[PDB]
Amino acid sequence: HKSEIAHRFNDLGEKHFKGLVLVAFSQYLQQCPFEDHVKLVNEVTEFAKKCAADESAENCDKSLHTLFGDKLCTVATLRATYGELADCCEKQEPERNECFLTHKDDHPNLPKLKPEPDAQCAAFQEDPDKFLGKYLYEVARRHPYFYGPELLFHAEEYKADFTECCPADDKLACLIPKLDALKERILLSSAKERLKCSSFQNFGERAVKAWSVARLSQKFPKADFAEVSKIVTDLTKVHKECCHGDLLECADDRADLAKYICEHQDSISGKLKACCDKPLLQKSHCIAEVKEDDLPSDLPALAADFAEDKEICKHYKDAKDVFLGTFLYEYSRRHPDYSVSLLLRIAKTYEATLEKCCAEADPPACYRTVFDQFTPLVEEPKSLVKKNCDLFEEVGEYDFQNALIVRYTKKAPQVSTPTLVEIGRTLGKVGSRCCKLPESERLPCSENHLALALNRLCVLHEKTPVSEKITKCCTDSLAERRPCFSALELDEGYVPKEFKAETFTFHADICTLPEDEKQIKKQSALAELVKHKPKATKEQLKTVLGNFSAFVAKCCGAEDKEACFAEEGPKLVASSQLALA
Ligand SMILES: CCc1cccc2c3c([nH]c12)[C@@](CC)(CC(=O)O)OCC3
Ligand SMILES: CCc1cccc2c3c([nH]c12)[C@@](CC)(CC(=O)O)OCC3
Ligand SMILES: CCc1cccc2c3c([nH]c12)[C@](CC)(CC(=O)O)OCC3
Ligand SMILES: CCc1cccc2c3c([nH]c12)[C@](CC)(CC(=O)O)OCC3
Repeated sequence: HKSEIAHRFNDLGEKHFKGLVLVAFSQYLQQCPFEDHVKLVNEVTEFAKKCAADESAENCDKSLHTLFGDKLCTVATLRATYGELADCCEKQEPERNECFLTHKDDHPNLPKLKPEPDAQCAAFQEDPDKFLGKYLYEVARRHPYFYGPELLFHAEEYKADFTECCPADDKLACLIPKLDALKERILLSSAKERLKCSSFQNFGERAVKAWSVARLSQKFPKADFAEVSKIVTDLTKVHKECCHGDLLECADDRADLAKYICEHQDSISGKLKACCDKPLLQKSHCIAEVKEDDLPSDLPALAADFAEDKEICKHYKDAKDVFLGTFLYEYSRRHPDYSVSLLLRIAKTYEATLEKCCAEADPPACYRTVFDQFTPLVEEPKSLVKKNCDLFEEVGEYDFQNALIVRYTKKAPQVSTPTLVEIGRTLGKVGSRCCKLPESERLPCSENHLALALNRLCVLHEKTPVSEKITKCCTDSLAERRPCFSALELDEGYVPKEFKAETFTFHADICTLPEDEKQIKKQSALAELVKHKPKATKEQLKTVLGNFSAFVAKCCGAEDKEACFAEEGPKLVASSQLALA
């Protein structure tokens, strides 16, 4: 286009344009205040309007990365606050943008955002545009790979909560359960999209395509191969652009894809009808989270073409990607009861069987039993989901999380206590989400969400690497991640952590904390116990943590809380060392 910025301005409209630009700037430089960003946004928008008037004007010819990057480099106190990004500003495009992306920050470690119901309603009423603008800023700078359009969607849910609850009788009780519900949903979108960006970064575009072929085929089993090809291609392009900070390009293609899917919903899925009767952002989001379609009656038998056919080696050798693509498509349609990564593991085994069999003297007799190689791949995760859900049903979320914190601290004791506690808690929430579902949905839910949690762990590991075992699981294979982490056991080389009694010391401040924040503190001690006594059994550790919980309960219920913690605390810390031998 003659002017790219004018094009995107005209298409998306001013409101979305300004939103997406705000988000973009908030993601790249997370430390600058909100009012500085507002000024950058306004300056870029004014330029787009000026360009939209006369597209042949000076500088309107420039690309989006040129104009956006130029703008980023004008920021006050750039070299001081972001030395790393200021190094990029000397470079030209496309080198500069690639430098910007390289030096983004997954753990900015900003202050936690408390929902302050009284004061936020006041700020909402006085200036809603500023208030909702601030929400975009605050979420974007804490989640640097969030997809712009999807954040704009969740901003409308946020606004809708504050219109409903601020005029109402009780401000907190209306708003708090809605805001925590919106948090959960926002965190899930973020986790999914970060996995897609992580898949590009670590494994490449081919990996994103294959994941997407598997998932879309499951969701849209009645869509023909060429239809799924079209959608995955466009979707992969959306992902690539949103992950590489091309937010205006991302919003446009994402909107076109939603439009396309809804134009052709009769040849894609019958579950899209309600999603397609919605406004722009609502529609895109609904499609992305649409339930799987019912299995077609006429799904083909696969043994003939993929196991029994006599010229598979020739067909495979002619074009591997097309042949395996076709296999993955067909096998994924008929298996909505498998996880995405299981399907990719099965495809990898299919490939491996043909690589082996087609080198042997009589290939067809070798590859005749190829589908039977899948049996042990299917039963391994089916057992672990049944085992863990049985455990979760028996003991509940808190004890299940503790079981996993012990499990993972033994695997990787070099990881920081906060990270181990975070990952064990997140992994435990998969039990509460998935084990309650119908049993045919348990496996996919579980493994699909474990992947999100493990990718979080892997991203944290890129920042602060501590363990070669984690690096191998994170970097070797996307499909093998969850099995790789499961296969890890206690490393027999790890030196048990130096005993500091201060680590296991509690005080009366714990008593006034919320129940979640109490658990976290106990769970942190649990991790530290494992670090000091790595060979202690899970039953020993559970028993000792029970003694910690009882101690905290009695002293928080005492007349003189601090005298109780001081007297009873050292006794418990000393005896607990002996109980963990
Ligand atoms: C005002 C409090 C609030 C309300 C609603 C949603 C959220 C989300 C968050 N806080 C919310 C956070 C931070 C911005 C939570 C986090 O990252 O821990 O990440 C987005 C969803
Ligand atoms: C149908 C199978 C298939 C086909 C083409 C490319 C890939 C890649 C993969 N599978 C492919 C994987 C998983 C997504 C393999 C892996 O990491 O184990 O990541 C690399 C590209
Ligand atoms: C166009 C709608 C859409 C269609 C089909 C699959 C997806 C997926 C997504 N959108 C999809 C998302 C969200 C779950 C990314 C996004 O937020 O845009 O991530 C992967 C799967
Ligand atoms: C190479 C990565 C790849 C992996 C798994 C399946 C597919 C499919 C494709 N690529 C795949 C294509 C092949 C035409 C789209 C494309 O890349 O042009 O269509 C859907 C099936």
